[PDB]
Amino acid sequence: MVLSEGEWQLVLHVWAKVEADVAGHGQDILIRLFKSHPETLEKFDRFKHLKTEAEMKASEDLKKVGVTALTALGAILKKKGHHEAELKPLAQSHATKHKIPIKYLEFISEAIIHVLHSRHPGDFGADAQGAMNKALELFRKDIAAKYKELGYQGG
Ligand code: HEM
Repeated sequence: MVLSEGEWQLVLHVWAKVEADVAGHGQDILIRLFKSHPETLEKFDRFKHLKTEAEMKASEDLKKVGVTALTALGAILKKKGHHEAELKPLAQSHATKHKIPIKYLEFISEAIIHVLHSRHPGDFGADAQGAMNKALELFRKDIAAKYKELGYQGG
């Protein structure tokens, strides 16, 4: 739903490339996020002593956090918009425990697009980038609605 079937197919085609190395994609996305938007690192209490890129890549904790997150995103993308049951818990934790504003979900979406293009340019051209942006926009719109239902504006 929402995106066309062709758009979902582009999203899931590049996602299959992510699934060849979920850990490495997760590390690179977090490192890109922290470099581009340094305020985001303050949300990760156990990462503040990781001062260099190589320390971040060596951290098993960071790698596991990234795989957990990308696993949840991949499960959501595979629902092709039919994701209320998957978004509800994610909104509860990110609104009420981790305290993540919707803007930070924009920042990580930028980092996702950047890493996917860096690693898979032949499988992530303009049409696929547009499809993935629409899929992440839908994710962000729906999770922002769930934030409000819980009493959080996410601003
Ligand atoms: C695509 C967007 C995201 C997805 C799919 C995602 C998914 C997840 C999942 C599945 C977890 C583990 C369970 C939980 O506590 O909810 C998690 C934990 C966490 N997320 Fe996210 N997340 C996203 C974006 C973000 C962003 C942008 C930030 C901060 C800037 C963030 C901060 C955290 C933190 C601090 C934790 C706790 C990690 C731990 O202590 O192990 N998340 N995330």
